[PDB]
Amino acid sequence: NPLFSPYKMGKFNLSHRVVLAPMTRCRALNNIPQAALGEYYEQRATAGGFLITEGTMISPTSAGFPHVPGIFTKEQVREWKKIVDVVHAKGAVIFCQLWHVGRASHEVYQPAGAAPISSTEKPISNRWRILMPDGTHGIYPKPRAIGTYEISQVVEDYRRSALNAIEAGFDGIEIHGAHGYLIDQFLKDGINDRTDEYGGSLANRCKFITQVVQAVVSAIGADRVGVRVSPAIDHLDAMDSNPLSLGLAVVERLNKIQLHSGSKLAYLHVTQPRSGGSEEEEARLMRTLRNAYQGTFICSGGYTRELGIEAVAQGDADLVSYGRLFISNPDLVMRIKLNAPLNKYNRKTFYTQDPVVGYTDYPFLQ
Ligand SMILES: NC(=O)C1=CN([C@@H]2O[C@H](COP(=O)(O)OP(=O)(O)OC[C@H]3O[C@@H](n4cnc5c(N)ncnc54)[C@H](OP(=O)(O)O)[C@@H]3O)[C@@H](O)[C@H]2O)CCC1
Ligand SMILES: Cc1cc2nc3c(=O)[nH]c(=O)nc-3n(C[C@H](O)[C@H](O)[C@H](O)COP(=O)(O)O)c2cc1C
Repeated sequence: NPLFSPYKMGKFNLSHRVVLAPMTRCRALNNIPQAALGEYYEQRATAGGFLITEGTMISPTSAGFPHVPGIFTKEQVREWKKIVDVVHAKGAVIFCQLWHVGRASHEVYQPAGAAPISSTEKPISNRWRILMPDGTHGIYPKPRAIGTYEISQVVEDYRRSALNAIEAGFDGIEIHGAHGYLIDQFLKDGINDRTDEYGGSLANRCKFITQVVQAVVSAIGADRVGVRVSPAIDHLDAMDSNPLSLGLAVVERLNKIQLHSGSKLAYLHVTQPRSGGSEEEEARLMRTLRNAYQGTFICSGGYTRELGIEAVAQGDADLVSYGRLFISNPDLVMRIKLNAPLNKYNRKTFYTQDPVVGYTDYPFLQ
């Protein structure tokens, strides 16, 4: 089983290649990590396994989901530390995902009901609705297009949050630049139409992610920094006219940062759209991005035991991250090793607030 051969990612020697994909679950009430998160991440931690936490706020204006944890207050750091200590006690590596939703928010998630921020003033289309704290679905409001001073301050929020994550004991951080959130709202030409230096050309639309990655690398080092993108995913109207060229342009900048900083990033994390008879074309795009990047490649999206085994066997990726199957299988790593049948997941309790129901009450193997 190639999924259980050792792999060295950064300065961390991993015992296997099954990775916990970052997953918002909305159990961190009042944006403070709760003890339920400690139990939840401990259930899934293994000796030498790599975990990525749910998306974590970098500022009071970065949230777009109810009760998502933060890492911008000292109170959040101290609560985050107890969860990291329990995960490390099992011998696992854990990264905190820094997540700014940009325009994918609502006045109920913003201080003083202010408009969310983005690269443009174009709102998300009415085909998509935002989950509200009461379980209903609302309309995405018109975002506010930030200037370059505010851009450098958001970059400052990323750098400040990365240090807070290291202060809490995290092994590193992942930059969430996918799924149509803030960083993706600058990358994709379907959204970014600015006439300044952050929009227009392909290189200009890559400036924001470059400066964010440059800031966290300068603060904590490239070996503790991962980057997640999804150029081929149109989630929340995140459509680019050339997903391959966008991904390649992003990869070339990650390489350039590695050459300049003299160290390699932790990894490149890419999620594919899946979704038919287009499996060969979607696999070619992911392999093209992998072959272009000098470093570790993590593939994500609709992966199974057999699909993940083949991903490492043919060299399409070095690590494979699992999302929904890890929700319903806390011992998913052990189940993949023994080829034991997996349990189904309940979508209704993905985003609920109960600290046990649909969160930590999925049984292990008997
Ligand atoms: N912070 C983030 O980065 C976020 C990432 N997210 C991604 O944005 C999208 C929004 O997801 P969602 O929670 O609003 O529901 P979604 O995954 O899009 O699909 C809803 C329904 O379509 C079903 N569906 C049938 N095909 C499929 C198929 N290829 N794939 C994802 N579902 C499928 C799917 O079946 P499953 O429950 O997954 O078995 C479900 O019934 C997803 O791609 C998700 O990966 C979740 C929200 C947080
Ligand atoms: C409920 C839910 C929450 C998610 N939250 C995040 C998130 O916070 N950050 C992120 O980068 N991806 C998030 N994702 C996407 C997954 O990390 C990953 O891209 C995808 O689920 C992998 O596909 P799979 O579930 O079929 O393995 C989420 C997915 C789901 C279903």
